[PDB]
Amino acid sequence: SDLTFCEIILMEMESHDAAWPFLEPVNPRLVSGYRRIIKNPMDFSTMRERLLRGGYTSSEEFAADALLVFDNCQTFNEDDSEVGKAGHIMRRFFESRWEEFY
Ligand SMILES: O=S(=O)(N[C@H]1CCNC1)c1cccc2cnccc12
Repeated sequence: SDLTFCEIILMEMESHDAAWPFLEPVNPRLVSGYRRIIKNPMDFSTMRERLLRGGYTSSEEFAADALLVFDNCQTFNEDDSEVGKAGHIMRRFFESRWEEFY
């Protein structure tokens, strides 16, 4: 039942308007300084790979990766950058949906 909501909310974040910065890993060959500043990158496809393969034990583990996406987003991107402003839309969305199941 737990991982059924994670399926719903990852589906909902994967198809969200604001999801475009987070759908695929950051390419550090293209984003100068990313490799150095972000110790543990995370993106929605890696969570999808991990969920489909079954690599989540609970909803907490799933939610940690989701929050690491947005924690990384705020570390690397200015709150008013385009990725930044998208990041806040996604984080608020995730925070909300998560709380209206738990
Ligand atoms: O959205 S990006 O344009 N690239 C996306 C598309 C390809 N994989 C990631 C981008 C550019 C610069 C910094 C970023 C930091 N976090 C996420 C995305 C960032």
